[PDB]
Amino acid sequence: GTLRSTVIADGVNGSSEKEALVSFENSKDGVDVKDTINYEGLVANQNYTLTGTLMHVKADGSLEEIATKTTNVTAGENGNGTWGLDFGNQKLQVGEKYVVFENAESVENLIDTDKDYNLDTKQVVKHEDKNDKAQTLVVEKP
Ligand SMILES: [Ca+2]
Ligand SMILES: [Ca+2]
Repeated sequence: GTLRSTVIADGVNGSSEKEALVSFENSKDGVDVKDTINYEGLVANQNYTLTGTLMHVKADGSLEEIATKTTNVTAGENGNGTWGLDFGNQKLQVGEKYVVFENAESVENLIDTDKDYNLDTKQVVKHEDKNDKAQTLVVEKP
């Protein structure tokens, strides 16, 4: 299973090649932060707990949690599709970089890990890549 993500910051999307650039003007009333999560290789019609974390990237490369959103979601027809997380309006600061991390954990056991054809382990998929520009926003200087 995989998760991929796109941050949408004041209506500006991240991409693999370019962080979402949020103008200082846009940031003055806070930054509306949403995230769309493309999942593949999950189990069709099964419930997952989806956790998104908006991380502030500090000068030393360490991360601190700004916002967290947890939803209860269901995998599609064929175990693939898109979920969303709306973090709402966030008070993000000029010159700073923020990145969205995502985790999905099946509510039930979905994996047999000991060849007895009984399910014993949850499926866990994560995307925790602070270098993924598609998940990254930067607040620009005035
Ligand atoms: Ca704004
Ligand atoms: Ca088993």
